[PDB]
Amino acid sequence: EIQVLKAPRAVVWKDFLGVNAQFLWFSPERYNKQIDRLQDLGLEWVRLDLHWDRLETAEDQYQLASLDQLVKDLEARQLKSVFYLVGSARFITTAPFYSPFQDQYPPRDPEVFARRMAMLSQRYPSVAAWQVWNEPNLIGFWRPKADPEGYAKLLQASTIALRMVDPEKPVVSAGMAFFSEMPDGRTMFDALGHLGVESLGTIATYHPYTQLPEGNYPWNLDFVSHANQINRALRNAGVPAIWSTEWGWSAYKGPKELQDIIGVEGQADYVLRRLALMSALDYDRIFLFTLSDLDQRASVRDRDYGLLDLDANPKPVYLALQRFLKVTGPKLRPADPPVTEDLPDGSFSIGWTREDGRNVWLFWSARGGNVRLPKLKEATLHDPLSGKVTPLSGSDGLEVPVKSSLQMLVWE
Ligand SMILES: C[C@@H]1O[C@@H](O[C@H]2[C@H](O)[C@@H](CO)NC[C@@H]2O)[C@H](O)[C@H](O[C@@H]2O[C@H](CO)[C@@H](O)[C@H](O[C@@H]3O[C@H](CO)[C@@H](O)[C@H](O)[C@@H]3O[C@H]3O[C@H](CO)[C@@H](O)[C@H](O)[C@@H]3O)[C@@H]2O)[C@H]1O
Ligand SMILES: [Cl-]
Ligand SMILES: [Cl-]
Ligand SMILES: [Cl-]
Repeated sequence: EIQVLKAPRAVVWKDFLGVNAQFLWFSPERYNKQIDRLQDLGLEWVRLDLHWDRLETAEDQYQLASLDQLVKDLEARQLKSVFYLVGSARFITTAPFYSPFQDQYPPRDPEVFARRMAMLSQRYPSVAAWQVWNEPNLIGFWRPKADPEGYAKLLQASTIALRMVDPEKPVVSAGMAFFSEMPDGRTMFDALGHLGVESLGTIATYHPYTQLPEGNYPWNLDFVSHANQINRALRNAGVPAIWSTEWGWSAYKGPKELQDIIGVEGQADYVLRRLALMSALDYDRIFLFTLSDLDQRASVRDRDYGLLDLDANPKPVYLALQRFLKVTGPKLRPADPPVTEDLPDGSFSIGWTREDGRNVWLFWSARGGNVRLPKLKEATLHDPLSGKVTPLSGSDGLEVPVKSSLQMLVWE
């Protein structure tokens, strides 16, 4: 069962591939070093989390100094930022008095939240887009149960308030967990659609984390199918844009909590394979989770999603992504794979052209094996995980080794 992808449009990495970032967890010295490493990749989009109960610690009493300095720094470094605000301040929460998760409940009055997003947008005009809440389909962000009507009211109040500040600035709806599935068996995209939320014209976004790059189980690699189905439905509903605001894997050692243990090399492999899929699907922009490893304030799994370690130095996934983007160059146009014979069962196959006009073939298969390219006499094979570069030549076609990990064939 071979999966061939051809992107719907050209991809310019600087415009398309952003990273999540937790810069408020770090000193400016440290986060500026993270930004150096991001710029070295040729990227500029960042997505940052804001927690209302950290920003407003009592009614009308705020802690803005670190955020003020961060926004100044992001503007000085010429990054493009989307910030999301999530959680309830203590004075406004619907949490019962005894809950240990006071901010994981929605606000008693959505207009109060809306006024804070307007205050942030007015304070920080350099921010490129504002996002309303996070994963409202997940209990840990919206207790005690998912509530499409409640989220729709929150998104409407926020959209109106943000547009009063700046009618041109994008309003991004919350990144939905997974493909927006809810515990009750509905999906938040379907439920919001039945409420007519598309009339608000917010950017739609979801967080399609799966165990493997191409699906959750080896016998059901349905990531492409599932993403295509959700993205077609969002386009049919008239969304202005589709982003994926989080995806990725943790290099953590364990103990296992949801994600299987794959380590730094598994992180590098899986991120590159998933990037090869998502950059050929119908997203306008995607954001890898996440730029940096985090300290003990994060959950054990959440500490190790970084491109960078705690010193802001490259992990294997950063070096692999760097090699991949150097091979592609800055802009890819959709193309077709080379003609193949005996491409292995289960292969993934994506063709592009680079700015120099040469073709790039991204391919892999769990079975490994070999493939014949009968019409080529010359090409170069790059393994972004190891850095190996292999010139291939044949009088009557090429034989190319296929790996479980992504390789890139560059050919004329
Ligand atoms: C960077 C990370 O991003 C988001 O989480 C990602 C997650 O990392 C990935 C991978 O697992 N999955 C998708 C998801 O989007 C969140 O922004 C994370 O922040 C959280 O935001 C919640 C809503 O504001 C907070 O409730 C949450 O707070 C933690 O709660 C756990 C218990 O569930 C505590 O163990 C932990 O200490 C945190 O609680 C402190 O902070 C709360 C928020 O200020 C306070 O209300 C609480 O009293 C504690 O001081 C977390 O902040 C984000 O980290
Ligand atoms: Cl942050
Ligand atoms: Cl915050
Ligand atoms: Cl060919």
